[PDB]
Amino acid sequence: MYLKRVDGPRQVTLPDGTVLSRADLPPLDTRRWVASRKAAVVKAVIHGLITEREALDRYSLSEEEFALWRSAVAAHGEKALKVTMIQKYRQLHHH
Repeated sequence: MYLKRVDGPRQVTLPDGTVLSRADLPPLDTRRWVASRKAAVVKAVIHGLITEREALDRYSLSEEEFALWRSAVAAHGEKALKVTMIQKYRQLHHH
């Protein structure tokens, strides 16, 4: 493939204990982006379900937008840097 290669598993696992498949991704027509829908998208990229540029592509988003998403979901727990929270900031780039 060239440019468009969305590699990774068909379904990834969440730290929540939930399963995030490539079918679990929120609708493309949706614009009322609630927290959980934003979470689903960002977790997908983080877990390697899809790629960041694929999310921005299909949902019609900007990178600064996705920056908000990952900051509001994955790295919003900056109350205390849990031992596992460092891993967040290791894979999450630019919070």
